Amino acid sequence: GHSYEKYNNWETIEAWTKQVTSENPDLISRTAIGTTFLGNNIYLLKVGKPGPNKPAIFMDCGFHAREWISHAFCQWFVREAVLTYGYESHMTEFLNKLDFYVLPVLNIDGYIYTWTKNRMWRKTRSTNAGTTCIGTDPNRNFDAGWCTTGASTDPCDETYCGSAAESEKETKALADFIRNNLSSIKAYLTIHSYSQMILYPYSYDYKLPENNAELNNLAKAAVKELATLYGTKYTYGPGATTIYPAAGGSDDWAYDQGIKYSFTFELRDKGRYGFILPESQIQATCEETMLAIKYVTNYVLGHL
Ligand SMILES: NS(=O)(=O)N[C@@H](Cc1ccccc1)C(=O)O
Ligand SMILES: [Zn+2]
Ligand SMILES: [Zn+2]
Repeated sequence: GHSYEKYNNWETIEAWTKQVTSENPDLISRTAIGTTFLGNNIYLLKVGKPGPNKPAIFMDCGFHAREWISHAFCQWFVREAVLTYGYESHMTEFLNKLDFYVLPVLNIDGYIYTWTKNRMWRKTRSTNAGTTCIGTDPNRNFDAGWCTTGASTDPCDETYCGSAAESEKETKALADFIRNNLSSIKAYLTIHSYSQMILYPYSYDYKLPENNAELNNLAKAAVKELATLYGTKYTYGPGATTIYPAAGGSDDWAYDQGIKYSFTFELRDKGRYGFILPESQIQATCEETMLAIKYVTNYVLGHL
């Protein structure tokens, strides 16, 4: 049984992607953009009312297997889209004028493993040459200063960069989709936890994007909007100096493809529960995060 206020296993999220699409055919379609290491379908939802030459926003969740609140958020976003369409003026305008590509779980194999064997697993579940250690960090596997600072060359490490950029089937699938839809995708949003941040480029080096002032102002305003609901305090800024330097991240890669609005969200909390955020916080976390996502979306729409 699926619930938006609980953490759902992969079988349940998979079934949900089919059911939410069949229940909302005028607003949602579903495709698979590839398969994981273990052969699971990587589902992607296109959320929006059909129309001509619509720009798009791309949002993924579940890069990191243990960050269960991320997976919950992508589901919550779709929940909001279908529930409030027609009733809330902004969400309705967004869905009428833009498409949201929502990838509810990227690292499906890792997610399954957090349910079955090890709640604190992070990486994919692929093999590595010359060792029995498993997995690559998907957020060190993109072609963005690949395998330099904040990424490990050791396959037994939690930030292992992989054998090559896009070595993982999952990251290759996501990068292929973005490259194939680059002319329409205007913003890239990638949802993680924890530590309460809105990050933008760059993480792979201490450098700033050409539109730094714009991104800084946008992130600042999104954080302020998020705080209006429950007073939850987020920090923001370029990744390298706001959290830590880390190469091979998808947000930086997406930005370097020309997607000018590229953000990594780190959701609740600040470490009390960390990755094992209780189910009792799903609602509040998702609702406040919606305000930041809607703020960013509204900005993108008005600055086409
Ligand atoms: N969610 S997290 O704890 O893993 N934090 C992220 C931070 C991060 C964000 C953007 C680019 C590189 C790194 C990570 O991939 O390390
Ligand atoms: Zn993460
Ligand atoms: Zn709501």
